[PDB]
Amino acid sequence: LLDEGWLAEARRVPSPHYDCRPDDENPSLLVVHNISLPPGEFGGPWIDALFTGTIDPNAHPYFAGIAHLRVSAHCLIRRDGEIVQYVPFDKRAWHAGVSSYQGRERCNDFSIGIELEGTDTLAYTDAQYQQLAAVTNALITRYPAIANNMTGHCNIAPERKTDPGPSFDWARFRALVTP
Repeated sequence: LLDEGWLAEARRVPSPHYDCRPDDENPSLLVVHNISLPPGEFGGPWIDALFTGTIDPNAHPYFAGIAHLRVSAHCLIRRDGEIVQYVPFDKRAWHAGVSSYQGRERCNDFSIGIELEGTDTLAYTDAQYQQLAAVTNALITRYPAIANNMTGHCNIAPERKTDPGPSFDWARFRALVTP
């Protein structure tokens, strides 16, 4: 629960993949993503590896093509609910790419990116909903603007991204937020 940009309860995997939010800006937007490495598979160390710039391109055919990436998110929430944090919330994680929200581009600058392990068409787990909510509630306490600004990657990069997809139950998530 927020200690110097770090979720107190999260497993910390500090990533070299971050820089500054221009103008010391407080984030105001929560972007929900999904991810699975390799695609459709859960449980590997590969998301940690990708988001820290250490992935083995030879470990899977799919990895060769993404080894060139320099990306990250603030948090990943695994299928069992485990929260792993890579980037302090005050800092700029590299998760949104080319994007626009309410006419403002470069969404990394002012957003917090949280990844749900999963896919567009498979239900996310009960733990995942409870934990995303706990994190979101923590964030809103620090950054009340986030209550008003919660979106999918597919919403700020339409026709580039589809996550977190139809499988993400906004109703369920909202019911758990700001209680």
